[PDB]
Amino acid sequence: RKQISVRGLAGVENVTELKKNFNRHLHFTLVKDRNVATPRDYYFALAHTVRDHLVGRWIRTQQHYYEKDPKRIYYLSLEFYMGRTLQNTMVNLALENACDEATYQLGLDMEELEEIEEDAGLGNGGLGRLAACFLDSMATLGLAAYGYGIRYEFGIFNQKICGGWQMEEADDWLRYGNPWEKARPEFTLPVHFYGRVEHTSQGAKWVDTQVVLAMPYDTPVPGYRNNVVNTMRLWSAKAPNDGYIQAVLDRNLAENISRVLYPNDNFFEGKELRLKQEYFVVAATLQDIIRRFKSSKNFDAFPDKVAIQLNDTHPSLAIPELMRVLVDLERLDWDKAWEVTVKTCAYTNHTVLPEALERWPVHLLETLLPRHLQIIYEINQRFLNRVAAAFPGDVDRLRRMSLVEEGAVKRINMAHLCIAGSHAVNGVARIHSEILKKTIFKDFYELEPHKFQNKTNGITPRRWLVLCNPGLAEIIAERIGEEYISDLDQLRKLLSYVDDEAFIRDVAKVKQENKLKFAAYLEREYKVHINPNSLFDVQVKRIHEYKRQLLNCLHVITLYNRIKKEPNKFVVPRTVMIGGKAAPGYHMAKMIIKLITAIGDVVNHDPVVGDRLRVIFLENYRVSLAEKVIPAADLSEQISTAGTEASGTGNMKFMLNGALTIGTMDGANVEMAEEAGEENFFIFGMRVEDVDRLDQRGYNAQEYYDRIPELRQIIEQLSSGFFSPKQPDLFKDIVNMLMHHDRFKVFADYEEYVKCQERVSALYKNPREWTRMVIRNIATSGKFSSDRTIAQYAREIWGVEPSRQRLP
Amino acid sequence: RKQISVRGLAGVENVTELKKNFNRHLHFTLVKDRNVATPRDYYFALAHTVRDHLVGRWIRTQQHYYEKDPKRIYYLSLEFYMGRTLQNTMVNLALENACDEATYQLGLDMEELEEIEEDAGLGNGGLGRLAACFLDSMATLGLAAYGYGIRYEFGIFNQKICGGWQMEEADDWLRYGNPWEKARPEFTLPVHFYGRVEHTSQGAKWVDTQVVLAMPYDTPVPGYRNNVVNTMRLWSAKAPNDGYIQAVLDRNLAENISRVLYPNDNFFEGKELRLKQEYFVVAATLQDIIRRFKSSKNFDAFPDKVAIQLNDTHPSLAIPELMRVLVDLERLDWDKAWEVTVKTCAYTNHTVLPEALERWPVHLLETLLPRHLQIIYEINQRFLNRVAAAFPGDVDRLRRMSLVEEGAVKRINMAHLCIAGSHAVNGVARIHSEILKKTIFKDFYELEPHKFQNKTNGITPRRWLVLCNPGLAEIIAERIGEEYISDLDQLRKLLSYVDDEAFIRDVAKVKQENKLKFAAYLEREYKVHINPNSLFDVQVKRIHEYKRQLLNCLHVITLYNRIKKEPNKFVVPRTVMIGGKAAPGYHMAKMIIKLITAIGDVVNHDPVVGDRLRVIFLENYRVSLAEKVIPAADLSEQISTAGTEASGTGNMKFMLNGALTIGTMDGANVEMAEEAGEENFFIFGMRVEDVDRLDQRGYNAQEYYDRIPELRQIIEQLSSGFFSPKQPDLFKDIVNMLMHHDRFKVFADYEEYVKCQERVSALYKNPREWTRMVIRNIATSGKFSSDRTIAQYAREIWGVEPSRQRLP
Ligand SMILES: OC[C@H]1O[C@H](O)[C@H](O)[C@@H](O)[C@@H]1O
Ligand SMILES: OC[C@H]1O[C@H](O)[C@H](O)[C@@H](O)[C@@H]1O
Repeated sequence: RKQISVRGLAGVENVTELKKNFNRHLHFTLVKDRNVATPRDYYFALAHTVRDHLVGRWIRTQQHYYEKDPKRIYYLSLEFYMGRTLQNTMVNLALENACDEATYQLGLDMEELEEIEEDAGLGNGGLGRLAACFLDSMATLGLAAYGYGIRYEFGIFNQKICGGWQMEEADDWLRYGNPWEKARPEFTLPVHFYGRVEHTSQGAKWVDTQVVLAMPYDTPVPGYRNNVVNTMRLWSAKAPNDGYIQAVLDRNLAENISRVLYPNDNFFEGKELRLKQEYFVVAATLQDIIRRFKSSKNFDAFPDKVAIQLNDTHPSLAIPELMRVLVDLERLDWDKAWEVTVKTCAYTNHTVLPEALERWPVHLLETLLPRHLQIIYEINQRFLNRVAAAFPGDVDRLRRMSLVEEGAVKRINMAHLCIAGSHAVNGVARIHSEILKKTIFKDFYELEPHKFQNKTNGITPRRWLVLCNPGLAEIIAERIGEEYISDLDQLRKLLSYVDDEAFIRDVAKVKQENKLKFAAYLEREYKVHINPNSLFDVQVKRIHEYKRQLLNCLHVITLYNRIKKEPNKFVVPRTVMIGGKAAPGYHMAKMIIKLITAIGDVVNHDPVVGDRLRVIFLENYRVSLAEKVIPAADLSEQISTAGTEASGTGNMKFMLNGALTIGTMDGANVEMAEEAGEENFFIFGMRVEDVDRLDQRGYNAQEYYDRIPELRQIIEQLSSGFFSPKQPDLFKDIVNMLMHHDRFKVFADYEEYVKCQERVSALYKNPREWTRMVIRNIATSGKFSSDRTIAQYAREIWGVEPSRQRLP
Repeated sequence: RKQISVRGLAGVENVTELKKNFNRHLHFTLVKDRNVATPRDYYFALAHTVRDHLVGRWIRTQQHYYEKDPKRIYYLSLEFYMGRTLQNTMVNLALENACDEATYQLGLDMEELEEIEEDAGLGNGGLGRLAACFLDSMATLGLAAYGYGIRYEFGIFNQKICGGWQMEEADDWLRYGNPWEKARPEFTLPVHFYGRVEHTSQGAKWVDTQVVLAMPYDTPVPGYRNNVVNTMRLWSAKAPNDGYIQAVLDRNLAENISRVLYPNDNFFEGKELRLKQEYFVVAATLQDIIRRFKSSKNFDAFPDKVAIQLNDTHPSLAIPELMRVLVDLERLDWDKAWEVTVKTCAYTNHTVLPEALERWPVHLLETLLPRHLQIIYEINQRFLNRVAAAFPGDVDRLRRMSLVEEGAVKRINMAHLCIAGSHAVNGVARIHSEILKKTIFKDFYELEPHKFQNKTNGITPRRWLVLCNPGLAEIIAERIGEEYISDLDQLRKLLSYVDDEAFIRDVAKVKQENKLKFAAYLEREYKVHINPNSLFDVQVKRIHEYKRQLLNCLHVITLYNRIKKEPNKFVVPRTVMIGGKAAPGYHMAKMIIKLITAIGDVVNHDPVVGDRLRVIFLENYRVSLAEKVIPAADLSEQISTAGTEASGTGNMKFMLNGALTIGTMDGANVEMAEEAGEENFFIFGMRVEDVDRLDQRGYNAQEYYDRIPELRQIIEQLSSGFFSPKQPDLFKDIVNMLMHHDRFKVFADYEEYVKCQERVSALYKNPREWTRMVIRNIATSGKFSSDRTIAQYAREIWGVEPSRQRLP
C-alpha cells in the first residue's frame, strides 16, 4: 500500500505537517473534537488539508500566465464529468504516500475516507468525461487553458435499481459542501434573455431584456507534478439585485437555469431551459474572455490571444455572441468581426446520429435571443453567398448547407452554424472524422477541406492508471521508471516483457488483486456475491440502442441456453456485468435495463447453472465506479454497430487497465486494434461498408430469426414470457423493435458475436497466453493518452506549443 | 481611537498573531494576493481571523454544559434580528484594540472594513431584536441557552426610497457568504407536513406526510469576556432525498419554507407558508431537545432539564408538538405528558392589538397538521373542563376562554393555546403585563393568577453602548471603571457627576462627535447634508399607525408654519429624522413614508426656512443604522398612543446613549421616567385612562379640527395639495383616516405634544442644563439592561441561577 513508489515519498516533516493541518482543520474549519468526529468529518479535514497544497501553485500559475501573456485556451462545455478530487489532487502533487502515512498515524484508513467524497458528476458520459481528461492533460502540458461550464446544483441523476427497474433520484452532490471550489461572487456577471432589438444611430441595441446573474465558482486543475494549477470556472445562476413574498420566491425561476444537468446522452431535446443553460455559459464566459483580452497589454490580435473550443454544438451560441459583442458593443465592422470570430472558434463533433444533433426552432430563438437570430440569419446569407460563388448554380447544395432548416417547424442547424463560424472542425476518431468528410459534412468539406481535422480521443493516464490501478502502475514503473505517466508512448517498452516470467506473473497478480477488491466492494455495498474465479465480462457505458447492450443480452441468454442443453459440458465461468444510466425519457433504454435484471432473475437462480454464469447490473455507473470496475475487468465489451460510436473512451480505459477487448470496427476501436495488432483484439461483425450494404437492400431481421435456431429460441423466450412469467408480455416492445424497427441491426451481428465470444473463452482457458495478449494491449495503449490528443489540439488547432516543463 | 481602554489591549504577540492569521486567510481561505485584494476581501480575512478566536471557547462551552448537565434553555423565535457580528465578537473577546492595531499595521482602516458586513437582518423590529439582545445576555450570564429559529435566505427587505416612496428589494445577506455560521448538514432532521391520522393498536399515527428536511446552521454567541460561547441554531429548508427535470425543479417548493422573512411587524397575516415556517422551527427544534434530553444520563425529569421559551405565539405549535411526541412517539399517558408540557413551556406576549394576534383557521390546521388539530381540540376540552370546575355555570367565560374561536371561519386562538400550555405568561413592561391581567387575558388571570408575570424588556449594553458608542463608554469607564458593562445598575454612580464640570464637558463632547460622524455618514453614503448645529430629533422604528409617525408629521408642519408666520422669531434649529420600514402590504404605512418625504420636499427647499428646519427620511433603518443614528440623537421620539406600545426597546437605546425622551406614558416609557424621575423626561398626552374615557364617549376628530386653528391649517394643507401640488389629492386617505377612522387618536395628543416640544426647545437653548438632564438619564438607564431582564427570566420562570463567572 504505502510501499508503492509511484505514490511518492512520505517525508517525515511532510507527514508531521499534514497531521498538524489535519488537526487544525478538524478544530477550526469543522469545529469538531475527536470525541464527536465522524469518518465524514475526517474526510473533510483531509480534503481541506490537501486543498491547501494547491493554493500557492494556483496563485503562481495564474500570475505566470499574466506575466508571460501566452495565448489562452477556453474550453467551453455544458459538461465536466470530473468524478472525485481527493486522490487526483494527491497524485498530481505527489502527496499520496505522505497523506496515507499521516492518516495512518492518526489511526485512519485514507481509502475509507476517499469513499466519502461525492462525484462531481456534471456530465452524462463520454463527452463530459473527455472535457475532464482534457482539463487534466492541458494542465499537465502547461497550457494557459480555462475550462468553462455550468455549476449544476444537481449533476447526472443517481440511479437506483428497484424491482429490476431504474429509478432516478436527484444527485445532491453539494449536500455536504465542496471543499475544492472557490466561490467568486465578486466576479458575478449579467446574462440577458428575451427583450427586443432596436436598430438606431450607432446600430443595433438589445433592450428590454430579463437579466440573470452568473456567479463563477473556480476549481483548481492540477497538472502532473509540474507545479501547474489551472482553473475550471463553472457559472451558477443568480437572480438579479432589484406581491412581495411571491416576488422573492420567483427568484427561483432565473436560478433554475443552473439547477440540473439534462440527462441526455447522444440525444437532442429542444427544451427552452436547456437553451437558456447553453446561452448562460456562452454569455458569461465571453465576457471573461473579452475583459481578460483587454487587460493583456485592436481586436486584430484577438485570435492570437484567444482560442475558443466548442465541445459539441452545445456552446455554439459563442459564435453569434462573439459577433454580437464585437459588432454591437465594440463597434467593429461585420467583416472584421467575422474574420476574428472564425479564427477564434473551433468545433468538435461527437456523433453522426441525426437525433443527437441540435436543431433549434427559429421561433424559440427569436423570442429568447432576438439579436442572435438576426446575426445567425446574416451569417447564413453571407456563408451561402460564398457557397454560391464557389459552386455557381448548385442550388441543392445551398439548401443542404444552409444554417436554416426548412419544414413545418423552421430550425437552425447548430452544427452548420459551428462549421461556418469555426476555422477548424474535428471528429473524435479517424473513422469518425473520415465519415464526417464523406457523408454528414461532405458539402462543407468540399467548400473548405482545410477546415476538417481529426483528433482521436484520449484518456488521462493519471486518473485512469496511476489513480485507479496503482498496482499496475507500480509493476510498470518497476521495469520502465515513472516517465511514462506523462509520456504514455513509453508503454511500448513493455513489449520487451511478453516472455518475461516475472512480468507475466505480476500482470496476472495485479488483475486478480483488482478482481478481489471489486468483489469486496459489491459484497460490502450491496451484499452481492460474485465468483472470483470467473471471467469478468464487463459492458459499462450509457444505455443506448446504438451501443447494443441488447446484443450482449442475446449472448448471455445463448450461454444460459447452451448450458441448459449440455449441462455436463465445461464452460469458462463468467460474471457478466452490465452498468450504465438510461435517460429518464428513453423508454427502450429503461426496458433494456429491466431485461438485464430479468435475465439475472432466471440465470442467477438456476441451480443447473450455479456459479458457472451470473449476470449482474452494476447500479449507478459513474466516474468513481468506472475507477473500481475497469481495473477488475477481463473482457471489455465495445459492441456498437459499426459507424455509430464516434470514438468511445471507455474502450481506452479498459485497454490501459489490462482487459482484452471484444468489439466491432467502430470509432477508436479501429485505431486500438491498429496499435496493438488485430491479432490481439477480438474483432467481429459488420464493418461500416457491410452496414451500408444492408441499408441499400433493406435490413430484414426476420431472415436472421428464420435462419438461426438459437436466436429464434431466445426471441421466443422473450415473447412467451420466459424472462417475465408474472407479466408474459413485458418485453413485447423490445421484441417488436428487434424484429421490425431495429436501426442498429442487432441480429446481423449475433452469429459473429457468439463465435467471437467462443474464442474469448478459448483464450481464457490458457492463462499464460491470456496474460501475454494483455501485455501486448497495455504496451500499445500509449496513443490513447489525452496528453497526445491535447498536444494535437494545441499544435494543429490552437496554435500553441505544449510544454511539460515544471514551474519553480 | 486605539486609546480607548474599554476596547482592550493591543498585546504585541497578539497583534503579531492576528496579522499572521489575517495574511494566512487572505492566502488560503480567500485565495487572494495583495495585488488583487479588495476591501471586501480584507473584511473577510479579518472576519475569519476573528471567528477563529471563538472556536476553542465554543467547543469548551458546549463540552462544559455536557459535563455539568445544567438545565437547558431553548429560546424559540421566528426572528433573530442580529445585525453585524465582527465588532460584537471583538468587543466580547477583548480583541478590538488588537485587531484595530493589526489592521492599521497592515495599512487598513478596520472601521471601513466593518462597513462591508451585511446585517443578519432576520427580524422585523423590537421582538426580533429582543431575541438578539437575549442571546447576548444569556451567554454573558452563563446560561446553557439555545436560540432556535429559521435561517431565512432573505431577511427583512432592503428599503429603497424612490420618488419619495418605499421600494422593496430582496435582502440578499448571504450573497458573499456568512463567515460566522457553521453549516451542520450531518445533523439534518425530517419535518412532516399534511398527511392523515391513523388511530390503531398503539394509538394515533401520523402517516402519508410530505417530508421537508431541516438543516441546522450554528452560529456562535459570545458572552462578555467570560469565555462563554453559546449557540444560535437556525434551520434551513431542504428537499428530501428520494417528468424528471420538473421534479428536480419542484424541490424549490419545499425549500421555499426558509426563503424569506414575513415582513410584518405587529400584524398577523394567515398565510399557509408562514404556518409552515412556524411548524418547521418547532418540529426540528423539539427533535433536538428530546434527543439531547435522552443523552444526558423517565420524562418526569424533562421540565427539570428543559425550558422552552416561546417568543410570541409564533412557535406556539411547540405545545401540541411536544404533546404529540410524548404521547404518540414516547407513549406517555396524556395526563403525564401534559404535566410535562406545561412545566416545560412559557409564553411571552408582545402586543394587545387584536390584528397582531395569531388566529389560524381550523381548516388550514386540519389539512397541514391534522394530528396537531386533534391534540389542540383535546387540550381545549380538558382546559375548559378546568374552567367549568373553577367557575361552575359561567358559560360566557367558557366561550371567551376557548382555544376555538367560533364564527364564519372557525379559528384557533394561539395565545389561548399558549396560556393553557404554559406555566408562565409574561408581558414585556409593567403597564403591559398589568393590562394583560386586567383586560386581554383577565379570565385566564382569574383562573391561574400565579401564571401571569412581568418581565420588563432590556437591551444589551455591549452592542448598545460599548460597541455603538465607545466614546461614551470610555468617559463612563474613566470615572467608574469597566464593571458596569455587565452590571449596568452601576451607572447610578454617574449621578455624583451632575455638577462635575469635566464630565458635563465630556458628555456634550461625545454627543457632538457622534453627530459629526452621523452627518459624515449621510454625506458619504447619500450626499445628504444636515446642519451639525441643529437639534437631532429622531423617530426610528417600524412605520405603524399606533407608533404615530403621523403625530410627528403634524408637529413638523407646525414648526414650518410657525416659521412662515413669524420668520424673524428665533427657533432652535432642528434636523427631524424619521426612519423605518413599512410592511409591503400596509398601504397607510406606505402613504405615511411618502408624506414624510413630501413634507421634506417643501420644508427643505423653502428659502425662508434654510437650515433652521430640515426633515429627512432615513432610508433602510436596520440594526447597523440604529447603531449609527441613536448615538447621534438629541431627542428620542416615543409617541405611541398610551396603551399600544407593549414596551419598546428603541426608547432604552436612546436613553443609554445620551438623548432626552419625548414620550407618552406607554410601555417601558413609564418605568424609564420612574427610574430617571419624571422631571427628567418630556412626558405628554393622554394616559391609558384618558384614552379609555375617549373610547367610552366616542372619539370625534372633528372636535379637535374645529377647536385648533393650527391643526386645521395643516389638515387643509394636506387636503388641498400643498404637500403634493402635482397630485393635489395624494394624501386624501391619510386625511380621511385622521378625520374619520383614527383608532390611535392623533389629534387628541396634538396640543400637548406641540407644547411639550416647545419645552424641549426651551431646554436645548441651555446647553449646560440639557447635558445635566442627559446625565440624569444615562445614570438611571441601568434597569434596562437585558442582563437584568434575563436574570429575571432565569430566576422567576426557568428556575436557573445566572452566573457571570468566567470559564477557564
Ligand atoms: O468524444 C467524446 C465522446 O462523445 C460522445 O459520448 C460519443 O458518443 C463518444 O463516442 C465519444 O467518445
Ligand atoms: O417585546 C419586544 C417588542 O416586541 C414588539 O416589537 C412590540 O411592539 C414592542 O413594544 C416590544 O418592545
